[PDB]
Amino acid sequence: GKVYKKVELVGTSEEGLEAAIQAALARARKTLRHLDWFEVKEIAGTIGEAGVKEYQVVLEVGFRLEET
Amino acid sequence: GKVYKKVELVGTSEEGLEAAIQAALARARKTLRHLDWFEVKEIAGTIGEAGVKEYQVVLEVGFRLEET
Amino acid sequence: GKVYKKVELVGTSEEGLEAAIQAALARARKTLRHLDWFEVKEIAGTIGEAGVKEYQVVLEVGFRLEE
Amino acid sequence: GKVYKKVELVGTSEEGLEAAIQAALARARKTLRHLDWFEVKEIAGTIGEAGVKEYQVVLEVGFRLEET
Amino acid sequence: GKVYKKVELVGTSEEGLEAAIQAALARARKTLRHLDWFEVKEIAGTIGEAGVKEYQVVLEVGFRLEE
Amino acid sequence: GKVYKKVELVGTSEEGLEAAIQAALARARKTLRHLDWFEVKEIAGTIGEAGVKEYQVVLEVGFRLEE
Amino acid sequence: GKVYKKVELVGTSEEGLEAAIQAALARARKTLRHLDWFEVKEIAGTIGEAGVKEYQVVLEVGFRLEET
Amino acid sequence: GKVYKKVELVGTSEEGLEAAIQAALARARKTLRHLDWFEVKEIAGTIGEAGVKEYQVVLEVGFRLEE
Amino acid sequence: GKVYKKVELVGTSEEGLEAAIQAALARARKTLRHLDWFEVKEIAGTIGEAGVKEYQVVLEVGFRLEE
Amino acid sequence: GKVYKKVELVGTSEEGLEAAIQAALARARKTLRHLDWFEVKEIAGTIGEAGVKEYQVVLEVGFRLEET
Amino acid sequence: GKVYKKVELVGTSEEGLEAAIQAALARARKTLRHLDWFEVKEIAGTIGEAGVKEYQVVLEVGFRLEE
Amino acid sequence: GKVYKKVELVGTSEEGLEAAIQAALARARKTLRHLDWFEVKEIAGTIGEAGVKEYQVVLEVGFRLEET
Ligand SMILES: CC(C)(COP(=O)(O)OP(=O)(O)OC[C@H]1O[C@@H](n2cnc3c(N)ncnc32)[C@H](O)[C@@H]1OP(=O)(O)O)[C@@H](O)C(=O)NCCC(=O)NCCS
Ligand SMILES: CC(C)(COP(=O)(O)OP(=O)(O)OC[C@H]1O[C@@H](n2cnc3c(N)ncnc32)[C@H](O)[C@@H]1OP(=O)(O)O)[C@@H](O)C(=O)NCCC(=O)NCCS
Ligand SMILES: CC(C)(COP(=O)(O)OP(=O)(O)OC[C@H]1O[C@@H](n2cnc3c(N)ncnc32)[C@H](O)[C@@H]1OP(=O)(O)O)[C@@H](O)C(=O)NCCC(=O)NCCS
Ligand SMILES: CC(C)(COP(=O)(O)OP(=O)(O)OC[C@H]1O[C@@H](n2cnc3c(N)ncnc32)[C@H](O)[C@@H]1OP(=O)(O)O)[C@@H](O)C(=O)NCCC(=O)NCCS
Ligand SMILES: CC(C)(COP(=O)(O)OP(=O)(O)OC[C@H]1O[C@@H](n2cnc3c(N)ncnc32)[C@H](O)[C@@H]1OP(=O)(O)O)[C@@H](O)C(=O)NCCC(=O)NCCS
Ligand SMILES: CC(C)(COP(=O)(O)OP(=O)(O)OC[C@H]1O[C@@H](n2cnc3c(N)ncnc32)[C@H](O)[C@@H]1OP(=O)(O)O)[C@@H](O)C(=O)NCCC(=O)NCCS
Ligand SMILES: CC(C)(COP(=O)(O)OP(=O)(O)OC[C@H]1O[C@@H](n2cnc3c(N)ncnc32)[C@H](O)[C@@H]1OP(=O)(O)O)[C@@H](O)C(=O)NCCC(=O)NCCS
Ligand SMILES: CC(C)(COP(=O)(O)OP(=O)(O)OC[C@H]1O[C@@H](n2cnc3c(N)ncnc32)[C@H](O)[C@@H]1OP(=O)(O)O)[C@@H](O)C(=O)NCCC(=O)NCCS
Ligand SMILES: CC(C)(COP(=O)(O)OP(=O)(O)OC[C@H]1O[C@@H](n2cnc3c(N)ncnc32)[C@H](O)[C@@H]1OP(=O)(O)O)[C@@H](O)C(=O)NCCC(=O)NCCS
Ligand SMILES: CC(C)(COP(=O)(O)OP(=O)(O)OC[C@H]1O[C@@H](n2cnc3c(N)ncnc32)[C@H](O)[C@@H]1OP(=O)(O)O)[C@@H](O)C(=O)NCCC(=O)NCCS
Ligand SMILES: CC(C)(COP(=O)(O)OP(=O)(O)OC[C@H]1O[C@@H](n2cnc3c(N)ncnc32)[C@H](O)[C@@H]1OP(=O)(O)O)[C@@H](O)C(=O)NCCC(=O)NCCS
Ligand SMILES: CC(C)(COP(=O)(O)OP(=O)(O)OC[C@H]1O[C@@H](n2cnc3c(N)ncnc32)[C@H](O)[C@@H]1OP(=O)(O)O)[C@@H](O)C(=O)NCCC(=O)NCCS
Ligand SMILES: Cc1cc2nc3c(=O)[nH]c(=O)nc-3n(C[C@H](O)[C@H](O)[C@H](O)COP(=O)(O)O)c2cc1C
Ligand SMILES: Cc1cc2nc3c(=O)[nH]c(=O)nc-3n(C[C@H](O)[C@H](O)[C@H](O)COP(=O)(O)O)c2cc1C
Ligand SMILES: [Cl-]
Ligand SMILES: [Cl-]
Repeated sequence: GKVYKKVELVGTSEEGLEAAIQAALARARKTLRHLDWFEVKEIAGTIGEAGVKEYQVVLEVGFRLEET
Repeated sequence: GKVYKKVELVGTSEEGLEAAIQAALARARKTLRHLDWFEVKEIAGTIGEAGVKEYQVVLEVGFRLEET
Repeated sequence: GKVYKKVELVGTSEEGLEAAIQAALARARKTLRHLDWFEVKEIAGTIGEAGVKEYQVVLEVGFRLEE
Repeated sequence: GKVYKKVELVGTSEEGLEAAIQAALARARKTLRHLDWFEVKEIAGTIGEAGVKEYQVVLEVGFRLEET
Repeated sequence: GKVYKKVELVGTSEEGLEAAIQAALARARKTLRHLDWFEVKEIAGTIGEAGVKEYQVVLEVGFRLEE
Repeated sequence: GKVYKKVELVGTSEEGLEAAIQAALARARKTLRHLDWFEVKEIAGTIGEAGVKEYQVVLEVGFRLEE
Repeated sequence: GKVYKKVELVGTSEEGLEAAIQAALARARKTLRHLDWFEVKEIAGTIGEAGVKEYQVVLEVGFRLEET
Repeated sequence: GKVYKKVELVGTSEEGLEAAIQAALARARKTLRHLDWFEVKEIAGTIGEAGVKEYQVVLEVGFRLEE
Repeated sequence: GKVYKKVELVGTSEEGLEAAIQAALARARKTLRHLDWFEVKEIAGTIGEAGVKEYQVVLEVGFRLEE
Repeated sequence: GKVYKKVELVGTSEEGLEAAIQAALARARKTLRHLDWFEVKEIAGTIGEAGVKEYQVVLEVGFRLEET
Repeated sequence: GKVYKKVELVGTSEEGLEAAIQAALARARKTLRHLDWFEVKEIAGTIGEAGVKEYQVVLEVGFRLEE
Repeated sequence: GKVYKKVELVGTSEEGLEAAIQAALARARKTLRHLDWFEVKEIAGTIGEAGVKEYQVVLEVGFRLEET
């Protein structure tokens, strides 16, 4: 009778992969409660002159639905 | 003309798989209208002393979007 | 040696998953011989006012071909 | 960095595949802002007396999340 | 209690993707009854001098089994 | 810090799917400690005169490794 | 224009993989006309005292449908 | 003992899917010889104010290697 | 009732694919009992001056767990 | 016939992804010999108040079997 | 440090699977240097009156890029 | 419209995952123009006495084709 929902977010960062994920979670945190877990679905990114411009990490974020 | 949306839910139950799915659908039903179909994506669970503690079924629920 | 064929069937039931599979196999059994094994490919279903209306299980049924 | 969300929509149309996609995006457009890209996940459809009755295209639509 | 079968067909057409699907369905329609839905599994094709010679769409066609 | 191992087991049962999963876990539990979670990878089975003879559920069982 | 059907067969042989495929095709050609191509989907087998007992190759066989 | 190569190209077009595929093949055709077949791997696109801005079709193009 | 385990092995051989599989099964046979079936998951290999140096077949081997 | 075995491990770490992998491999190396290569299968993690609590990386580790 | 490229080839042969792979590698080795490994992605073929006419093996060939 | 090509590279590095990606892009950048995006397909590596010897990241690099 616990139900969870998963939403698909993409985090981005110039710094690295961890930072990309943290960006997604940090935005999730602002409006969604009872965030429990995340799964990484894809890693992609953009390229510029210095190599990687932006890391982009597609993740599913699971959280418990409040009842009623 | 019709457009549907799919949301990803995870039902849980100590009783069985069917019970887990029904849990997800019961919760969806409280706030969503025109639920039409579901697809099971993963079946997993936690383990305790008596075996399966919790069945967890990841499912996509599809429903028809109302008009604007 | 022997050759098998696999057919793709979808069983449905209001009772449960097992009942869905059994319904597919009970229909296969009516016309096909030497049914050996099955594989579940998808589980889906329809929704009504009581929750699950119909469980739908898509399976591949393997059977030995007669020469 | 920026964060994006992906939602899973299913467009339908009697005309063709392109019209199915457009139907989804047209409905997205009514309530969502900063729609950026889409990915097609499945193509399916229903069958009637004249062949295809309805094309159905399951797509993920990605859009930029606004701040705060 | 209803059971469906799925058959795997490949439609081809020089015109386009829709026309390839319709071709598969038209041929199905000739001999099969209670065709309900289809799923597209692959899109491929052959190449000639003017580009696409033939669109080829692999689809699964599902239909209700009589009894 | 903590490291887990996953092992791939196949439970079987004539009764149903739940009973199959439990059979795997029950056998795991006899020799392995700190069983935490499982994932179902495939569902298959054998066919006899009465329909399903045996349900077979392939699962991955994860458990915490001791030091 | 032309429409093909794919059927899923499993060829078996104690000799090897090629022989398993050939067994499937040989049986196909006994009742099916206009066999064009095949795809290998899985390779499996049984084990005995001398190693492999039986190679089993699951293949899709494609053939051109005739007109009524 | 013929050998083929596959290259992965992405065609784009504002008009439709077919047009996107044709655009990739038209470019292929300029520099590559013995183009035989293609496979569509993904369909995606960009969104603008009028809906689809750009259809993008990722496809593998196969062609026979000369000696 | 019965429970099986699957272990993931990689056979190698310079001779061919069959020989690669057999090498994995011959080694399994040394220490494991009640080997029943195998599934090939990947086929890969290394390249040398004469072409294929080593065929590598990744397979899951299934066997019945004793009481 | 060299023969290799693959075992499926999950590494975890609060630091990052690299640290999670290294944890799995450090534990592997304590009891297993001739560790050759690894493949990452999934990246997931748990969420806490500061974002990522735990990175979890599922990997397959391949090693050469001795002989017996 | 090192960077590799993978190209996708399709070998064909009337003889067997092994000969199909060897053909792709033999052609690779004429123009490409530092060929290291290969992965088989698909196995297919064409059918004629004696059964298999042509085995076709899709493989990725990996090789180390020079300076 | 425009046409892009994707090429499949494998970047390696002893330092980490990011470094591996950057190595691939740095080598692409030497000879290819209009590099736009990348997709990570696999993460693997080799194992030595100190854990990870080499991180290996298989990625697809997309770039816009010039006009001929
Ligand atoms: C938070 C959440 C789980 C709560 O779900 P919930 O219990 O159903 O609450 P909701 O607000 O979604 O209620 C459903 C809404 O859709 C409407 N709705 C229900 N059926 C509908 C239908 N078929 N067609 C159109 N709208 C429908 C309901 O009327 C309700 O809207 P209302 O409040 O204006 O009346 C859900 O809204 C959610 O997951 N939001 C997205 C989270 C997210 O991704 N945020 C970004 C994080 S960075
Ligand atoms: C637009 C959107 C991105 C904004 O995300 P957001 O910043 O999280 O804003 P939301 O409206 O979803 O806010 C989260 C809501 O869920 C509630 N909520 C948060 N955690 C919850 C939980 N665990 N359980 C239940 N409810 C929860 C919040 O209270 C809030 O609802 P409230 O305003 O009634 O209090 C998001 O709402 C969304 O993606 N909507 C769906 C878009 C869509 O697919 N529309 C159809 C297009 S055709
Ligand atoms: C019901 C639903 C389909 C209706 O979709 P909708 O027509 O877009 O209605 P929404 O409420 O989602 O409208 C979009 C919202 O996102 C906001 N928004 C639009 N674009 C945005 C963007 N780029 N960034 C942030 N917010 C945005 C809109 O302002 C609007 O919120 P507002 O009313 O506060 O102004 C959708 O809200 C939904 O699927 N909800 C989740 C259902 C769910 O999972 N419930 C739990 C069931 S167990
Ligand atoms: C129409 C259909 C669903 C009906 O299925 P059904 O009830 O089993 O009817 P079938 O004709 O297939 O009956 C089984 C046949 O196989 C035979 N058979 C049964 N087991 C067998 C075995 N193990 N080995 C060989 N033959 C066997 C039966 O004897 C029977 O043949 P018979 O009437 O000559 O005695 C099924 O025949 C079908 O899906 N056909 C293909 C449809 C298709 O794809 N057409 C092209 C559309 S474009
Ligand atoms: C050969 C084949 C392509 C021809 O297809 P076809 O043009 O549709 O011809 P069919 O004989 O299958 O005709 C369809 C049959 O199903 C029946 N049928 C149609 N719809 C049905 C439905 N909804 N429910 C039950 N039966 C149905 C038709 O009445 C017809 O049977 P009938 O002649 O007794 O009236 C197809 O039968 C086939 O692929 N057979 C299997 C080939 C195979 O795998 N053989 C083994 C090789 S090793
Ligand atoms: C043969 C096999 C199926 C028997 O499994 P089993 O019934 O659990 O018997 P095991 O010997 O593995 O017993 C479990 C061991 O793990 C230990 N163990 C249990 N839980 C543990 C934990 N969480 N952390 C660390 N160790 C644990 C037990 O103490 C026992 O070890 P011990 O005998 O040193 O005390 C199993 O050992 C196996 O599949 N082996 C690998 C086969 C293989 O791949 N060989 C190569 C073929 S080429
Ligand atoms: C039972 C079965 C394995 C027997 O296969 P088989 O040995 O090839 O025998 P078939 O009856 O299929 O013979 C092939 C038929 O297709 C026809 N056929 C062969 N090549 C054809 C072609 N290229 N185009 C159209 N028809 C063709 C043959 O003429 C023959 O039909 P006919 O007897 O009317 O002349 C096969 O028919 C089958 O799998 N049927 C479907 C089983 C099923 O799903 N039943 C439903 C279970 S609930
Ligand atoms: C056409 C094609 C199949 C011919 O392949 P080929 O027979 O090997 O011919 P190539 O020109 O590629 O020869 C290999 C080149 O790589 C070089 N090379 C070989 N090994 C190398 C290595 N390990 N590291 C770096 N370069 C190497 C060779 O020196 C040669 O270059 P060079 O002529 O400057 O000395 C191949 O070049 C190709 O598929 N090109 C891309 C097609 C394409 O996608 N075009 C866009 C269509 S829209
Ligand atoms: C740069 C690139 C996009 C340009 O593609 P293009 O427009 O086709 O230009 P190409 O040089 O490849 O032209 C095709 C070549 O293949 C030859 N060719 C065409 N068809 C052929 C066939 N069927 N068999 C053998 N060769 C063929 C052409 O003759 C031409 O070679 P030539 O100039 O010696 O006459 C393409 O060459 C490419 O993607 N190269 C690889 C990029 C790469 O991965 N580099 C490493 C980065 S780390
Ligand atoms: C190291 C390893 C490759 C050696 O495999 P091996 O050559 O088969 O050696 P094993 O010890 O496993 O021998 C097989 C065992 O299973 C038993 N056995 C064989 N068949 C069996 C069966 N069908 N049912 C139950 N037990 C069986 C054998 O009796 C033997 O145990 P015993 O020594 O008590 O008699 C293997 O044990 C292994 O991969 N271990 C796990 C490594 C691992 O993941 N460690 C954690 C790293 S972090
Ligand atoms: C329990 C377990 C996690 C403990 O792993 P561990 O810490 O590595 O302990 P192990 O017993 O496997 O130790 C590794 C063994 O492999 C041997 N070994 C190490 N590298 C080897 C190699 N490359 N080749 C052959 N043998 C090797 C070691 O010498 C040791 O055997 P030994 O005690 O006879 O000297 C592991 O053994 C396991 O997962 N067992 C299988 C559990 C299982 O599936 N049981 C059935 C449940 S129903
Ligand atoms: C050998 C190889 C690795 C060397 O890669 P490289 O270091 O980039 O060398 P390239 O020839 O590809 O150099 C890039 C070329 O593309 C051109 N180019 C770069 N960006 C481009 C763009 N955006 N649009 C069009 N052309 C472009 C460059 O100008 C250069 O061509 P040029 O020498 O005529 O000026 C690469 O060419 C390759 O893998 N070739 C294919 C190998 C193959 O499959 N052969 C068949 C084996 S059976
Ligand atoms: C992409 C998609 C997938 C569907 N999958 C199923 C299915 O799994 N099983 C089923 O019975 N119906 C399925 N349907 C049909 C729907 O459940 C439903 O009957 C149909 O969309 C009509 O919806 P509406 O009456 O609300 O307009 C699917 C429909 C779509 C659009
Ligand atoms: C991503 C990738 C995948 C590889 N897969 C295999 C494998 O399938 N089997 C194998 O024996 N070697 C495999 N290798 C190892 C390489 O082929 C080779 O042994 C190693 O990269 C040394 O090459 P180098 O000397 O050119 O640097 C793989 C290497 C990489 C980079
Ligand atoms: Cl959502
Ligand atoms: Cl290339």
